[PDB]
Amino acid sequence: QPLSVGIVGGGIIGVILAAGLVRRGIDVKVFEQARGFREIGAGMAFTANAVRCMEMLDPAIVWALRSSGADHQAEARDYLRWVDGYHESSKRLYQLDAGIRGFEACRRDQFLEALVKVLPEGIVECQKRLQKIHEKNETEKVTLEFADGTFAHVDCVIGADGIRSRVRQHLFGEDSPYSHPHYSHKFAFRGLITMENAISALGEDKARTLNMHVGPNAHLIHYPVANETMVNIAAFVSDPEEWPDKLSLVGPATREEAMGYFANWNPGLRAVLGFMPENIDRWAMFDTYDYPAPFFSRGKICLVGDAAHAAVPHHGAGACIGIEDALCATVLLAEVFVSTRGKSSIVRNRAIAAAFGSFNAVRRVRAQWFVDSSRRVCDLYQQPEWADPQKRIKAENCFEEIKDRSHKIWHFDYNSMLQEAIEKYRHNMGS
Amino acid sequence: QPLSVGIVGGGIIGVILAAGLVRRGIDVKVFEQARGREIGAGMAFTANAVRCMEMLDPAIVWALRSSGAVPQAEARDYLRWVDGYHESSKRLYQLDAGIRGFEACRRDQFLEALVKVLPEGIVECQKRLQKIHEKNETEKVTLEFADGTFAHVDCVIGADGIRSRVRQHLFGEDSPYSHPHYSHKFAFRGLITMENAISALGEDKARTLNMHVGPNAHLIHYPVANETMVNIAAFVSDPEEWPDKLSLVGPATREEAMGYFANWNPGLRAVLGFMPENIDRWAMFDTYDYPAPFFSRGKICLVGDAAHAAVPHHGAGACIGIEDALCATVLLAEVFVSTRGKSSIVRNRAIAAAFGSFNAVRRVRAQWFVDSSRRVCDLYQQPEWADPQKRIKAENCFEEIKDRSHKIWHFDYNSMLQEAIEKYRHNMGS
Ligand SMILES: Cc1cc2nc3c(=O)[nH]c(=O)nc-3n(C[C@H](O)[C@H](O)[C@H](O)COP(=O)(O)OP(=O)(O)OC[C@H]3O[C@@H](n4cnc5c(N)ncnc54)[C@H](O)[C@@H]3O)c2cc1C
Ligand SMILES: Cc1cc2nc3c(=O)[nH]c(=O)nc-3n(C[C@H](O)[C@H](O)[C@H](O)COP(=O)(O)OP(=O)(O)OC[C@H]3O[C@@H](n4cnc5c(N)ncnc54)[C@H](O)[C@@H]3O)c2cc1C
Ligand SMILES: [Cl-]
Ligand SMILES: [Cl-]
Repeated sequence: QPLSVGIVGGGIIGVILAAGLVRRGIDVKVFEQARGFREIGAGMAFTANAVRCMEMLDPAIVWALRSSGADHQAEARDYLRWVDGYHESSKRLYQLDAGIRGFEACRRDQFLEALVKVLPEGIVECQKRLQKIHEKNETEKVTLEFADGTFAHVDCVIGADGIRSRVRQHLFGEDSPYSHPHYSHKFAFRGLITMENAISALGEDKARTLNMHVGPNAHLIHYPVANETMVNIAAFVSDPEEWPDKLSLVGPATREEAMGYFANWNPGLRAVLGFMPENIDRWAMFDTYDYPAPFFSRGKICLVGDAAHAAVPHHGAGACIGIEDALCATVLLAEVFVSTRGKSSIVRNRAIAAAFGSFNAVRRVRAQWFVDSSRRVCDLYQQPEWADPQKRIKAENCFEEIKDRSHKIWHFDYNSMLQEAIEKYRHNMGS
Repeated sequence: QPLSVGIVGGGIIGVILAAGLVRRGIDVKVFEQARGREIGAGMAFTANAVRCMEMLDPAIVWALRSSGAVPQAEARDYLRWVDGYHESSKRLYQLDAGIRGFEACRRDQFLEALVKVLPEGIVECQKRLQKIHEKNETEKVTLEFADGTFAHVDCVIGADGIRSRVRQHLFGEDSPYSHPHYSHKFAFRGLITMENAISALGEDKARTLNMHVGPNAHLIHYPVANETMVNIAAFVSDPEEWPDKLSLVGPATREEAMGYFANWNPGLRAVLGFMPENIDRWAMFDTYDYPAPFFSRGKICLVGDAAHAAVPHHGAGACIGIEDALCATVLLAEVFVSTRGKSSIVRNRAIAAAFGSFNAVRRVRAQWFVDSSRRVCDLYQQPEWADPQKRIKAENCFEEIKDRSHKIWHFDYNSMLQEAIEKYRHNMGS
């Protein structure tokens, strides 16, 4: 008596969830609206904790990760570094050791392609944009209606459909503000410079490592790419205005626009912006902070990843939080699968809803904390006090909070989460 | 290039190990002497070993659960002990292992399902290892088979069971350390119908797992085949040596078994009377008298029964082997990622450093377990079970059985892996 899951969204979280479920004998379909891959060329990095979670989902996921990234001596340790970007002192302010392979980086689209190759053929169906969800009785299948006029029927539905999730809209009502992300009043300029130019502006040490330059109402992060031949720039600035509804969240911008937000900053940082191409990109940062989900699941429908808890990217770990979701959901549905073998339709479908209730109970606090924490650390990166020389010691005390919040992300006890999830599932079943 | 592993032996541990390694991108060959296999018996895994299997590859647990029968609230797994020697048949002790504290399967169906999980081209049958040729750490290890063929691999794992040839290579064919030895106990095995089991024992015992204790022997039974049959294993003491090259399995009669239990209570004597006229006798050998001085040397490592074969009185010997497989897999995956773009000298040094960490972190628990398996049997078979005036002493054994059982079932495999990785890095000069 086999259990079928309809995953809406074939991004990194939906495909990782599919891989975990299928390796456990669960019948999975992934419905993706797009015709192929997106985010061509972008990099991302995963904490060691998230990588262990990937291994538990399916060790082949980690093989795919390590196939999708990058001499003797010793093993390198991964550091985060903060630098004063406003004053000419330009002095190193803080650093955090994450350890050997404390982060593992890849090219996003290459990783996603390698993951699709891990799945059995046919799991992912493209050009399948969810339009409407039709729920009947718990003992009946959930029907998914796509924009192309087709339908699919599954025992349960997972929304892995990202920041503008259609599954979320179904749950809360397409007119509810809770169904939609909102603007964080910050946007980012993104572009590259050559490593040669990066060294001119910053020196070899900074040019070849990851650094965040803090200051008043803005901040800049850079790190090397393409085999240390270029350096990727992200400059985040404050925007007092609204982002107009239906104005695209990505648009073209000029080097000189970015330069103007950093005119009072120190020269090395200004030089970095000066070395970017004339034409760069502007990215609005939206999230689920203002109207956080009242629940991640209801009935036989569950949200995971950015659909549940899209965050602004100031911890660099939003996907890591989604991989935790995918592990939790996978372990739960496999327990539904084994524990209801031989039982009636009524019992199996009650078990699905019981497991999804446990998922919500176990994940929602950490996930929504993380969304709050991503805004908070950005505020600390951007303190107005960084410019006020009468307040550079209160400003510099933020770093103990940054450490504690980072460690809370990086040192997650996922085995306790899974234990708590199984016990809450069993409790919800009257045991 | 990738890292290649030659696994000698395609039993449950060798195939589970292969599954873990290949899912991490390591190049594996499994060399099995037999033509192609296992026996129809059932076996059970602790919840802890099942979690270890999942970490190797979740499909291993899928194979397990699809290779075992289908069971309103969820049953907890209990171990139960009964007095076999007095018509009292009193219930002496019980341990609660929780929901799916054990998961059972048929060995032959599990192994076949596992081979289907592996990619094609991994398992090579009729490959009986005859000799290992080691050279410099930086050269491949050469395996020579009885059919005159050869294989060349970066490192060798002996998963070749209780009469391991890899073990004989390490210690020498004339060393007692190269061979298992007799525990001076053997088992009668057979089946009866559940109807007959109910008649002899009552329905509650007939339908549950029970161990009947008594002087110098003991008997375990449990239901099989979806509660239509009951499997019987009756262990007795043998003061004689087992002739060296006499086979360890052989034919026997129900009357022979009945004689060993003639003084035992009637229900249990009836169980034996209900067996078929012809049954099997299994000699119990292990590595207790001459345990391995090391599980690994250079680029050769032992796992499973090749490292630490035990007599079966904890019902968890393969569980210990699965821990081995997990440890070796995690170590070799760390060799693979940490030496990715380094020289052959470094990669081969790392293999040896990994196998050295394996030995350092696994040998104590595994050799403790072989001794424990004999010890609990001594407790099940105390002479004092015969004497009603010594009952307090005899029943006092169950706290030690509980301690030993929990040490097996509650193993901290995550700390073991952290320790293995730390010892590997230390061995590499960091
Ligand atoms: C600049 C930036 C940098 C980041 N860097 C990191 C990092 O280094 N490490 C990290 O952990 N996280 C990082 N994150 C966060 C991370 O990218 C996200 O958390 C992650 O992409 C969420 O994955 P997802 O599958 O939930 O959603 P998505 O990646 O948004 O995928 C959703 C999928 O659903 C499809 N879809 C949408 N609607 C429908 C529909 N109606 N029907 C069918 N399909 C639909 C979409 O086409 C898409 O493919 C970063 C985020 C940003 C913005
Ligand atoms: C009656 C009994 C009941 C048991 N019940 C349980 C239980 O319930 N739960 C549990 O965890 N454990 C149980 N065990 C222990 C368990 O059976 C063993 O630990 C397990 O089989 C060990 O597996 P292995 O792969 O190391 O060795 P084996 O199963 O012995 O496999 C070794 C393989 O290596 C091959 N081989 C041998 N020599 C060579 C050679 N020169 N070249 C190539 N191939 C070779 C062999 O043909 C064989 O296929 C029980 C044991 C017994 C005797
Ligand atoms: Cl992020
Ligand atoms: Cl055993």
